[PDB]
Amino acid sequence: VLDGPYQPTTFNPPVDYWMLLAPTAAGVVVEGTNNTDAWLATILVEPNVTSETRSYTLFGTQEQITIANASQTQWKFIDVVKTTQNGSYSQYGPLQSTPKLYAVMKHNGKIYTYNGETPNVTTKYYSTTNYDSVNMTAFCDFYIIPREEESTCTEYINNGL
Ligand SMILES: CO[C@]1(C(=O)O)C[C@H](O)[C@@H](NC(C)=O)[C@H]([C@H](O)[C@H](O)CO)O1
Repeated sequence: VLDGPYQPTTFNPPVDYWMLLAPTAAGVVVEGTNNTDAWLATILVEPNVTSETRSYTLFGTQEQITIANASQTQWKFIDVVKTTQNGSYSQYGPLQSTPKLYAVMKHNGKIYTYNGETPNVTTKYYSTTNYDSVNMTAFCDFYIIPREEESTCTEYINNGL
């Protein structure tokens, strides 16, 4: 089950495996693209942030994104997604988190990520052309968990390692 931790790297994860990410600092957690119609990055925002514009390096280039975190005590993982190379990023499906863990999976034509509020998370997805060949760059330590053991992954997301 808990295969890792692996150090930050760019690689092509197998389909139907959760990549469980364990960031320590606010910032970009993971990014992945098919180079055609999906660029996804996950940003971790600290507790308690009134609307402000921040700079992030996404896919090698500096981007300005206006972020907020309404929670006083919980972190906020936000997916930013653009659907063409020169498109703008929009924000989707936050996870409010105490344990500071996130996960992403390639499955059935889509990229799945966790969502909602710990300790009662759900999942959400994004349709992604050529989903199986999406390369991911992790910016923090990560673990690999098969989809068959999703219930273990969900437990870690909800309650921590
Ligand atoms: C086209 O419908 C879908 C999709 O991709 O299958 C449905 C899906 O529930 C939705 N996911 C979320 C978290 O909103 C997703 C995004 O809106 C879109 O991919 C972002 O560009 O759109």
